Amino acid sequence: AALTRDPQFQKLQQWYREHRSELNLRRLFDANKDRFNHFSLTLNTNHGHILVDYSKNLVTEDVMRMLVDLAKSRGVEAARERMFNGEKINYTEGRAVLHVALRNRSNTPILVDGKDVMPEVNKVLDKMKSFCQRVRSGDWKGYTGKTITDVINIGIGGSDLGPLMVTEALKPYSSGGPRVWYVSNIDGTHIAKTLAQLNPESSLFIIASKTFTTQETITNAETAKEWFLQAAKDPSAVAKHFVALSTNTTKVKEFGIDPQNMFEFWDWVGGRYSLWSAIGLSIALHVGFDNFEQLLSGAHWMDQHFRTTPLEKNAPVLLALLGIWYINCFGCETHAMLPYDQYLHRFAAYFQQGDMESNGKYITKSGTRVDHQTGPIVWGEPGTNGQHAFYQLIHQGTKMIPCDFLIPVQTQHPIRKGLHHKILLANFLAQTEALMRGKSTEEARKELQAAGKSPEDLERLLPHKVFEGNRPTNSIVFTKLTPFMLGALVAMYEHKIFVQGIIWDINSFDQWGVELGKQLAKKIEPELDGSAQVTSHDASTNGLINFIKQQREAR
Amino acid sequence: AALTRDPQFQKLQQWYREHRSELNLRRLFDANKDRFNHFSLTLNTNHGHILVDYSKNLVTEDVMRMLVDLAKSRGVEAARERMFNGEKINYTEGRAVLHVALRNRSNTPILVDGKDVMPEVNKVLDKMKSFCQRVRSGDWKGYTGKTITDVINIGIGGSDLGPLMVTEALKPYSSGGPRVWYVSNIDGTHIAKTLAQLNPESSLFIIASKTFTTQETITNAETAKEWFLQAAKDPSAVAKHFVALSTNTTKVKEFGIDPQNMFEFWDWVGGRYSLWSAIGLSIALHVGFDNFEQLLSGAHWMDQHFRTTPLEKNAPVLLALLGIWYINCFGCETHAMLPYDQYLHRFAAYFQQGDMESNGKYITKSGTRVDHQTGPIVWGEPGTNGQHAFYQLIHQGTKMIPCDFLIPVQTQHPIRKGLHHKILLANFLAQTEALMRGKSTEEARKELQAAGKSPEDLERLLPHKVFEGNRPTNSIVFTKLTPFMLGALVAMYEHKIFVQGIIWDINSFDQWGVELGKQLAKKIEPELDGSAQVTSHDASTNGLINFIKQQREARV
Repeated sequence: AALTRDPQFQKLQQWYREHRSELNLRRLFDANKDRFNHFSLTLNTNHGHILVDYSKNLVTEDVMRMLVDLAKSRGVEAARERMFNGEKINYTEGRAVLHVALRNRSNTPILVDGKDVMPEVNKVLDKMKSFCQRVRSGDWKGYTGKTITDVINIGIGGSDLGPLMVTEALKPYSSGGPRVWYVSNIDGTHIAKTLAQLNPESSLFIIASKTFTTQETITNAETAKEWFLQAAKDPSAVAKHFVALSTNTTKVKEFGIDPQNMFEFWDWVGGRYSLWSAIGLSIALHVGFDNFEQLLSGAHWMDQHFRTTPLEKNAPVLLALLGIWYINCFGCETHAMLPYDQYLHRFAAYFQQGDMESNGKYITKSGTRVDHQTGPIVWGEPGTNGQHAFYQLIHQGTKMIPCDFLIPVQTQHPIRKGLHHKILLANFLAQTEALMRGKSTEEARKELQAAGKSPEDLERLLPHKVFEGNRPTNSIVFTKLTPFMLGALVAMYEHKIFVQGIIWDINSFDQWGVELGKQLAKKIEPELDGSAQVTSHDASTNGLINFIKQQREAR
Repeated sequence: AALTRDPQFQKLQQWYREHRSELNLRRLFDANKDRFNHFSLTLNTNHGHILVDYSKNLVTEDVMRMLVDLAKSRGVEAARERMFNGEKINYTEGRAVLHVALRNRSNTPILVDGKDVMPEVNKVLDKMKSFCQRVRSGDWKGYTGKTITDVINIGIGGSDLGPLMVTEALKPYSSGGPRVWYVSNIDGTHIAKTLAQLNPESSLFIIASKTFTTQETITNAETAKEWFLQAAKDPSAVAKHFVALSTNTTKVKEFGIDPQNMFEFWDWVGGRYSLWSAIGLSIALHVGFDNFEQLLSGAHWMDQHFRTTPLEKNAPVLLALLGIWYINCFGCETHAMLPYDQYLHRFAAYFQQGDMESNGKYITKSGTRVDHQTGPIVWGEPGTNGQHAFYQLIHQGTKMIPCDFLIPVQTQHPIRKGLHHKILLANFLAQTEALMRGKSTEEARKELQAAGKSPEDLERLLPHKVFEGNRPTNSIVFTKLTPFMLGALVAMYEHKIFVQGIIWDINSFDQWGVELGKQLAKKIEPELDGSAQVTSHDASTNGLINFIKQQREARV
């Protein structure tokens, strides 16, 4: 595979083999009072600052130089320029990759097949702006003349997670917007418990699907339409309550949707990179189009940082390189994302798709199987909740787990004269400090002596109180979680994922790994009907089906 | 460490090194038509069946025999008896471990320090039952005479995740109950956005904390009380709107809650095993005490299954042992929990605490450091949501990831004549089938040719379309997700976690690993006040603090 043959990767591996044991964070900070200055970035966006503090990582200046040289050798800059120039870097599908065009606020031309995409991007943005104004102002009325109070996004995967994450994160910016709901699961619970809380006269459904043929989304859409028509009766009323994020005019019109309420996007918009497109309509309806434009502007700011900053000071690049170090040298399977912000409670889940569906790959550009690890398992929960759930294992288990800790300096809810946010910040800071410093046997012994423990009780408890430390983290601190700053943060991680994929020589922008499950599910569906025993699969699948059929009519 | 020195563990390791390359699931199923019958367990709880199908695991009869021999050699059954008998198996804290007493519907005595705990367990349950009836019927009035419409649980960790997971999972059973809200984060967003939606006249706050000193919970509770008194003014109205769940009668009274409003629990109830106790009050208020009693009864059934079933047929033991195989022989860091049930959307998050805080440990009972892996990282989202987020990596990444797939046969919402649930079931079945079978080069090439790909295009795309398969799963299928069945399933995983901890020789029931972060936060808190530079820590902590102080003033 390309990475394993790269001379700069081999140099990194040799250094790791020879020097792993000198990487102790306590000793590194004790020997370099300037370590924070050397291993951190501060970004002024003009709409808030971002501090990316990567100094609590198991790195030295030589490691960082070797990592930057790996990015150079692996062609990160040339690949970045191909993306931004509209070249077909999604090579298995033969497609451009242009989520950066969706937020290209400068309107500099970006050509695909010799034709600028920016007029089409802006035409859809203009359509979104108009529609948002009409819905939010009460100009758009339902079939009985009432204004829209609830917007229901129906979609799966990329059509769901991004809009949900963003409307959750930007909830304070939604005064004057309708409530938003997200239905994604095919499990009938999801639509059924949603519809039970809604009034058909005042509900607007957004059906998010390029093809308008996606099974789960279209089944949910058909269930919603049947519920709506049970109240409204008139098929012509559907066009007041259903819009589409799609390009299938024929199917959208067949569904009962006015084709002037189809909001288009393009094949170079990957679903897991799509919240910046028409797929973000529910964001713009909830927080307003002006705030949606701020979100796009933040992403655009970070796109420029990624383009113009030397690799050695380029935030997405450094985040990516640190991840390569832990994955391909230390062997860490996972990466935890730990935002100390309840509004960001769905941020880790969003990057589960963005990161894992992008880089959970094993075939390289040349068709050759990787002989190294690729993308990690991403997971996490907001702090301080996660601190009371699973940090026991991060501190005192047997796993090395790189963690990104994120927090805004300024809270959206400065209640109690700032007391809650003060405590939140103190925990944010203390947890990374604790992971780095640990607590030695001698330190824990002193504490036990002071508590008045007998010699026997002390020796018995002492090892359990030791924290080995040396557990690395990134801390990402930003002035305030505004629409613009959220866009910059999401884009930062998008480009991190991109850089990692280039280094691994995989395609971050396809997803062939989803096909086999879809094919097998289509074969099983018809076999579940009827009482006949199924014998057409392996013995486990058959046994499971036959148990399902037996238990179907158990009271 | 004990596990590493165990001869049965060594035999398991030796077999793995010699035979690992022969474990291919296609070939195993092709060679043994009875594989599903030999590698599955059916339980009839009398309140639904549970099929634990472990046949899509990289195991043979000999592996399972060696694993059961390991459980015997590590003393699993004797340790189980110590737990059920009230012995102080939480040995670093000198405590009994008796969540099984909280749901002991049989009322057989369980002694701690020579006294049966069941009378006090049942006294608190009776108090819960009477309180729930009064609140739900409207007999309990707020300070202006109105009935309670909203119950707000304030707690974090073990005082939050269980009650939240269960009330989410049992939402169909909450007709006639008040709305429930969970406030847990110290982040002021959490309480602020909740209080903005509530009327003080009709809201009941439940302050849940084992010691009643958790900083987050008491701060949130004080903020709620301040908001409530801004409307009510009169301090005696607090007794109509605030109750406590705790072990610390003194700290609850110091907070100013009426002693008759305290629902007690005990030191031998771990927080992450506490939903079965007074901590479950918000469950009982939302779905009714009768449904809470069914939840307890389900757990009690599974406790008895775990206690009375020979190891080779014992569901939590087998799940535990399959996990040991993947963790200590294959080296898998993680365990994915994938319920195909939207109501179970917080089940994996609950077992992040239950599993990782229990078994994320590194010191053994003798004080020796482990020289082997312990607890895995648990993660997951419900199907089919997770399927469209991260299954790409499970199918075609570079990681081996044991997955538990769970589903009820019968849906709570059989809409469209069962169409949605038919599709959900088909995906549940197809995903584990796909993970097992994969798709070979030869098979993928045939598909590309039939689709009419040119030779150039076929050869370019072909490797990307291959699925290596051999990815193991458990499938756990149960009749319906009722209160009883949820109780049984949660207890099953509690006992899995217990068995693994005994095998690893660690204490599943302490949590000394949370102390250092708490101590360091208490030191940083006063340093954040005022404008002075901080220089007292390592350079990173100092630099982060100083950036916070700089940007605290910034006008965006």
